[PDB]
Amino acid sequence: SLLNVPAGKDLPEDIYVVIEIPANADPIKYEIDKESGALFVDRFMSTAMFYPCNYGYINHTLSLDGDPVDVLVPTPYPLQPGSVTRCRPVGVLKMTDEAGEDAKLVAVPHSKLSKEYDHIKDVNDLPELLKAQIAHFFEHYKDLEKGKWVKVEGWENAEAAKAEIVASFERAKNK
Amino acid sequence: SLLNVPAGKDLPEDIYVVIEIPANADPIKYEIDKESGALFVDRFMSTAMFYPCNYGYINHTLSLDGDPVDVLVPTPYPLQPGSVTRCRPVGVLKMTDEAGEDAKLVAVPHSKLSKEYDHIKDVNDLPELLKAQIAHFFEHYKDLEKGKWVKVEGWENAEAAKAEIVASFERAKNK
Amino acid sequence: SLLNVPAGKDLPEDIYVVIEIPANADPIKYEIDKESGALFVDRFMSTAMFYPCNYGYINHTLSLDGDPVDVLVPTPYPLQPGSVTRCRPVGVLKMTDEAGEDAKLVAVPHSKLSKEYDHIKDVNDLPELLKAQIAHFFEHYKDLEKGKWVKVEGWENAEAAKAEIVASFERAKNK
Amino acid sequence: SLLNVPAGKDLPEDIYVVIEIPANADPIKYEIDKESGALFVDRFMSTAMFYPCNYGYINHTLSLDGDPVDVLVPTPYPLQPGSVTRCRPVGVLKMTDEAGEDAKLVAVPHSKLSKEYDHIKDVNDLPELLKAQIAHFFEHYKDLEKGKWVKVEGWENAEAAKAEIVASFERAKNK
Amino acid sequence: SLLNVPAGKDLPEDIYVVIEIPANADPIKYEIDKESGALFVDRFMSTAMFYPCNYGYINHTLSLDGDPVDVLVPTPYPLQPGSVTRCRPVGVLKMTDEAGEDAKLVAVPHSKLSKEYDHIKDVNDLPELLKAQIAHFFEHYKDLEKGKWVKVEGWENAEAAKAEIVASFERAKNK
Amino acid sequence: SLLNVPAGKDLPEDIYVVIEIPANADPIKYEIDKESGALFVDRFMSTAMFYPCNYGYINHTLSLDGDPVDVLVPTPYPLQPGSVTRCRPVGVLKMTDEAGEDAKLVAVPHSKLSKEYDHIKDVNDLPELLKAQIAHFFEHYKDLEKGKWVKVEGWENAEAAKAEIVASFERAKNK
Ligand SMILES: [Mg+2]
Ligand SMILES: [Mg+2]
Ligand SMILES: [Mg+2]
Ligand SMILES: [Mg+2]
Ligand SMILES: [Mg+2]
Ligand SMILES: [Mg+2]
Ligand SMILES: [Mg+2]
Ligand SMILES: [Mg+2]
Ligand SMILES: [Mg+2]
Ligand SMILES: [Mg+2]
Ligand SMILES: [Mg+2]
Ligand SMILES: [Mg+2]
Ligand SMILES: [Mg+2]
Repeated sequence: SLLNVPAGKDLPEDIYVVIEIPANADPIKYEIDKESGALFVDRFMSTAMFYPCNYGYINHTLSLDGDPVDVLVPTPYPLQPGSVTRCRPVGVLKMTDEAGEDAKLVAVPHSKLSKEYDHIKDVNDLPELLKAQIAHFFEHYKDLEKGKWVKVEGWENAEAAKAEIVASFERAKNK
Repeated sequence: SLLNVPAGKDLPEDIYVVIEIPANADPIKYEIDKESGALFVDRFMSTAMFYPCNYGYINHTLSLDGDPVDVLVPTPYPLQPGSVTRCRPVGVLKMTDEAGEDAKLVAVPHSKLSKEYDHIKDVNDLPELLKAQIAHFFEHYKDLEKGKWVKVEGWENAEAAKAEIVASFERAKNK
Repeated sequence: SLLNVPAGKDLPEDIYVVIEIPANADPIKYEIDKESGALFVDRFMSTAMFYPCNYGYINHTLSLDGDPVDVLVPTPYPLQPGSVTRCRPVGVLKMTDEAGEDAKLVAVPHSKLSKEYDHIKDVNDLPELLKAQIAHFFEHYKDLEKGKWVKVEGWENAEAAKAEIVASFERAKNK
Repeated sequence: SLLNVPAGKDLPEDIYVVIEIPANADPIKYEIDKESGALFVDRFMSTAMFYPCNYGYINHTLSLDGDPVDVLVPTPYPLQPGSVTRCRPVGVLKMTDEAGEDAKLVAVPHSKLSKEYDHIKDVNDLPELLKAQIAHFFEHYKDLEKGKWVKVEGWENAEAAKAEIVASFERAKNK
Repeated sequence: SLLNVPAGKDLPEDIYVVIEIPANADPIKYEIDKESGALFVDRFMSTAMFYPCNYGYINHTLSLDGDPVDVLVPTPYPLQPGSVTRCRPVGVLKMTDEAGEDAKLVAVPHSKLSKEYDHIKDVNDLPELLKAQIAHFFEHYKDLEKGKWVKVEGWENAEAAKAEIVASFERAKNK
Repeated sequence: SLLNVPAGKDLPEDIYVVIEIPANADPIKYEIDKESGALFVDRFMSTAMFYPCNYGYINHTLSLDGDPVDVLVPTPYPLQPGSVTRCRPVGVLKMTDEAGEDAKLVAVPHSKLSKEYDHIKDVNDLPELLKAQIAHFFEHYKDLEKGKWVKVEGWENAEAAKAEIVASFERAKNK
């Protein structure tokens, strides 16, 4: 099932990301249930906004906010919910919210899946417009939700992203 | 697995519905197989009709017609086949066909998912139009099938829908 | 799980196909992982081409290329990745590629799902345009992938398709 | 503009149909305004039904119901509203409603646009299932509309369809 | 042409809105060009936001900001760019930006198109959620543009929306 | 009408492209009719291929094949048939077919519509995958159409594209 997908073939450089929410989709926040491994609806978003990239997580990790590391994955076409994509991390958006530090990594499709992203090696290589749209989405998508708040802190590089992956894999194995 | 989802967190007021067919989708009737948990195509509908709401069932229940309780769930955007939604029952369409009594519950998204449906408490709070569209769909969607027949008896209120969930949950323990 | 779907209710005339790629979809090649049962992204296709029918495999078979038998299934509307369809084989497109025989079966929805395909009994009953489109898709969709190539050899009849199903079932059963 | 499209290159065998409503679309009835030539919304349908084929009309015709001849056009993929498709008539569904005799012709794409339909020469050549779904749609799509009623009378052949085209072209030119 | 559509059949209670951007669509801002009547791309939006309702204007009007009156129209399914819908005004969101006063009217489909919106007579009958989503969209959709700024002032009632339509219709006569 | 859209605000650097076929759409080839200005269906393509970018033409130009200059325009989301986009030429794919030279320009959205394409100044700035996909599409999409064929000759730079625009404008102006 989805509960037994590996964190990656070779962490933290070569990872698997379990997709929860397709890029450019309707505003429904899905999450994979840790118990059943099924796709649950978490929320129908109240702002008229959509996740800008496919969104999911790395299995067998535990971040500082209490859940698996969250990852955004840009692709040429949107992926299915519940699919597993091989990726390489290039960057991270740091932000805090009610859950604690809730970082969003960015990882692009591995060169075996496509050579389209081979030229993206670090956070400075992502399009400026994509980075701005991602930050603006996390700054505002919860603006109409009652008990919730976000502060976006800013972008860090691929080395920062990989260290969060190592740390969160270490934390799950112990914890 | 989808076979391991709970009936609900606090039945019968707070339930989980496993979605089989999205609202406003192509006329493919899917059903979750009890053996595998996999989504099986049951039928390509011959009428040019679509389910007016998302359609699914409550896991770990056994209605009078031999299957899990069937539920319609209105949402602001259509859900994925195989996803699980937390809901509150608000009424039931009673109908008979060749499985016997084949009532269709209506449940709305739980207030944790959306504020949109908080003001819907009972069957008289559903829009008249949506009730008429649901009854008309179930009256006509198997018109070009066989020896199927449907007789719609009418709407009952939330207290009756809750009785059907408890009876069918307690029923399935036993069998 | 998808892993425990049967090959068929009555091989070789009545089989189950596990769908990986919907008809007329974006050009993403999904595969079901044999260990986890999850949907993995295999490749983002570089050609501007789409599978002309839903594409999947018969579980618990082992074909001459080392993988379950591959099957195309025409339907009136596209199926979800991960779904299972009951089908009847009508024909096979023999082709070789870069490690070996890699035939593609064609199978139509079973008469219990729809009467639409009842008149298609054999490969001569498939529309000619459809067969030309399938063979053109397989001839060209890996054209931009450097180490890959495809030789299409031609269409054979349902008797040939059914022989392959039984032989491939026995190969998996006995290994 | 759309107001100056010809009825056809060679009536009644070779016609143009102006598409108003795409096949397999949401339940919105559009109509081309005779004054402005713009696409107007005529109705949001209240049943959960969808037109089974692309729907439109032949320009410069005037049927017995007071409007241009209505035509259904099956295609491999849905057409855009406001597009013009070259067709050959193969059949007609006769029905009466509040407007009078309101026949719905069926015409398939001309062989210059595709050879897919070249084998459809008359009403008996259309799939049985398509004809049944078309009749059932016109029998029921107005069931929830207040001041409206339909009686479906039945199918007639291509010669009947072409005579309605000749008659309605004659009636417009005079009237 | 779309340039020849009337402002309305009985202004200001009964109007026509020409639709430019569908509800819940990709973030392409279209506008009808006054010269040609053609649909022109005005902008690819940089935010990951979508218009929460269909968006368009009333033809043959001239508001204080130099353009036709702008109108949001909620519908049960999204409309086509360039289509024309008969509506009734129910309120107005007052806001200023760099065109000056750039109010956005809300109008619902006329009762001849749908019974769904009959019970909405004035601005307090719109769902609170939908009003909040509209205000939040207009507050944030140009966040990543330039020297644009928006200040939302608040909702006024149907009597004020009707005054703005008459003033702008009578205005455009003159100029 | 579409017929009176200008070639450009400042040829050849700043042009308007009238879109006929959206990116990533079903395989229907639309063309704008030069007499009526309507969208006509030209062909249902028999290959399982899609245009890899939006496709259209510059109005009031006359290229060496007797038709307005053809243009592909990459956008972040697909455009509506019949829409007009302001663009800047970056390159041209020279090709011959069965009556003559039939070059295809590539032009990107103008910086007033989006900053995304500002860094694409010339043909060497287009992603290599994209150029390979375009050339592969034009090499193969008429493969099943008996009297048609295509020889791709290669990519030339923006200076070559702009020469063709001006020459083709002068040809239409002077004929
Ligand atoms: Mg969207
Ligand atoms: Mg997460
Ligand atoms: Mg987190
Ligand atoms: Mg059921
Ligand atoms: Mg039941
Ligand atoms: Mg496609
Ligand atoms: Mg194989
Ligand atoms: Mg539909
Ligand atoms: Mg008509
Ligand atoms: Mg009529
Ligand atoms: Mg405006
Ligand atoms: Mg304005
Ligand atoms: Mg040309």
